[PDB]
Amino acid sequence: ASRLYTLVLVLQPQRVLLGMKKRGFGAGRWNGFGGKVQEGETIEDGARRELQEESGLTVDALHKVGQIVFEFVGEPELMDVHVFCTDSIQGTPVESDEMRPCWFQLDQIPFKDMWPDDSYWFPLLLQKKKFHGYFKFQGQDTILDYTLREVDTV
Ligand SMILES: CNc1cc(N2CCN(C3COC3)CC2)nc(N)n1
Repeated sequence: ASRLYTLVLVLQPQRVLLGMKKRGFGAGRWNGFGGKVQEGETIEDGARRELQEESGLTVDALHKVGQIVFEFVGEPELMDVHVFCTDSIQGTPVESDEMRPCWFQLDQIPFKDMWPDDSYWFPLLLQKKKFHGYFKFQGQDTILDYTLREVDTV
């Protein structure tokens, strides 16, 4: 049993957009934009919805780039995160109640202030490789097990 989540990375030739999560799960960490997928919407619809809610941005096309499954010790539901990237965005990002957006140069990604798993799979995203990952967490800071592979179909 798993629950569906989205994650959107706006990746342009020299920069990537991240948001500082201001409240809730993962507050205090930079991340892409996203959240739970709702009943009645497709995964990609939910990714666009969360991007708009969290940054005001809309997008022409979202591309599937990864899937990451998370186990949190003691939590019954696996988190199934579908990761999307886009290069063309519509609008200028603006702060929301959940997210403070900032562009980062591709050699200045703030890994120490991101989810620890990003350090493993974010390079593959920047290298335009598609990937499947699995990370088992104890709490929010400690990776106990993980797998990571490149795939041809996300
Ligand atoms: C547990 N490791 C994670 C999890 C994660 N997501 C889970 C939570 N999710 C939504 C819950 O509100 C945002 C955002 C993506 N993103 C990243 N980069 N790493």
